[PDB]
Amino acid sequence: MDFYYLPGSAPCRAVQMTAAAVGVELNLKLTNLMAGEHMKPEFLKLNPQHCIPTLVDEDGFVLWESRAIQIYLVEKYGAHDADLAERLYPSDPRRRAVVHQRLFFDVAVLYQRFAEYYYPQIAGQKVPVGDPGRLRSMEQALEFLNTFLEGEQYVAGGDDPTIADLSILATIATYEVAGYDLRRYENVQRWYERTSAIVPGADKNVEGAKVFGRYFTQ
Amino acid sequence: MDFYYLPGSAPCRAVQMTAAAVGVELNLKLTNLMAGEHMKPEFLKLNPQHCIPTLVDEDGFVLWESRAIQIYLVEKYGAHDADLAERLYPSDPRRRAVVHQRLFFDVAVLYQRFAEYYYGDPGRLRSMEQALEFLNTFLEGEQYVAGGDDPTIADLSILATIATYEVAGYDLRRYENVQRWYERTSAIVPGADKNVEGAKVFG
Ligand SMILES: CCCCCCSC[C@H](NC(=O)CC[C@H]([NH3+])C(=O)O)C(=O)NCC(=O)O
Ligand SMILES: CCCCCCSC[C@H](NC(=O)CC[C@H]([NH3+])C(=O)O)C(=O)NCC(=O)O
Repeated sequence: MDFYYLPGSAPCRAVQMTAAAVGVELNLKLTNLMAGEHMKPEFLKLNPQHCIPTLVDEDGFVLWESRAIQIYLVEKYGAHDADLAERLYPSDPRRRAVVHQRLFFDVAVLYQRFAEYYYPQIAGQKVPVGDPGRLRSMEQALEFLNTFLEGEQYVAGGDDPTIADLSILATIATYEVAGYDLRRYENVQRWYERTSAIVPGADKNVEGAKVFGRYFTQ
Repeated sequence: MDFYYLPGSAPCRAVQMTAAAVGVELNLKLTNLMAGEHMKPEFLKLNPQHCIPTLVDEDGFVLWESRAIQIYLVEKYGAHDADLAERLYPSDPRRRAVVHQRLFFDVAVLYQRFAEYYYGDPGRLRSMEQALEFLNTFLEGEQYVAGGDDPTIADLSILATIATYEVAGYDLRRYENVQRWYERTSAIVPGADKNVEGAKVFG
């Protein structure tokens, strides 16, 4: 299964952790966005949205959006080990719904506000300062996460990490390398250390996040 | 089941079409954001993220994010009509993955870039038009946004978003597949008339 990616990319790292959890080996295909490798006609024919991660499965089925890939990996490549799939992606509609809400929270709030705050600083114009409104908004996202984690081990509840933990762990590791002091959010920091110590593929998350630190050397 | 909403709100409209599709009646709880009703302690106790739509089911289960609500409605209520549930939310992992990708596309790209442009910047406009072009491309040779022979919850979500584009004054006929899908899907999806009317009257 071909996996078009960059290690620095949070959503790519979420997929790497999930593939590790379900015992899927990914054929890693570095996709240099700066070089426009995602804009090559062969890539566009696979994925007209020209984005990473992109997964191409054994039949040539092409999928993108990291969290859609996470669910697909569990349902198709994990579900044989029923207990494992249930831990990663509980099927009770209430439990499933909380996992989904946290995944959407990660894409549209937690990672979205990270991008809105930092991307203008580290790319394009490279604005020399962060917008204070964008900072407050981002801090509000961290505050939401901190609240979700109050009296809970994991982001969507459960006795074990779910795919929501894996997605948010990719995101939070990116906050860390950006230089955000997560110790401001005690539950987030506690969860971050614990989940980093136990999840499959945490090595890919840690090393890839360090790579993304290349945007933050100044 | 209690539905905390505003009539003009896209994600609210998406949930309303989905409830209609599964034959669920919603107890409407108008939640005025400009009036700060989402920041009242009663609401914050239900939903610390203080956002609408929020659903409270009979058993006291609280849920937010429209697209999570959509899935919940199908899984819990749609499942009483097996063929219906499979039309709205196909179970095959590949088919479901496309539905999921389209739902995430809607929140993070299509609606996101709409919000960035309308809530006029040349760069923000370009980014928004790129999202419309993506949807236009997805719809080349497909009746529905995630494929399939019938509308899925991804169609319903994107219908709510696209109705907001229309009322904001964007010329959707620039994206032929988008306009074609929008007019046709609006004609056949139960409650989709109310979607456009709600967008037009309150958006
Ligand atoms: C500013 C520093 C660099 C940040 C890199 C961000 S990750 C690369 C980016 N991918 C995404 O943002 C995918 C997000 C998507 N929501 C997911 O989870 O898969 C991309 O392919 N972008 C190219 C494109 O979409 O055209
Ligand atoms: C005239 C209607 C136009 C304005 C409607 C905007 S939708 C209201 C907004 N809700 C959301 O953006 C929820 C988005 C979420 N992605 C979903 O799909 O449910 C909100 O509760 N915002 C308040 C908050 O989050 O604090």
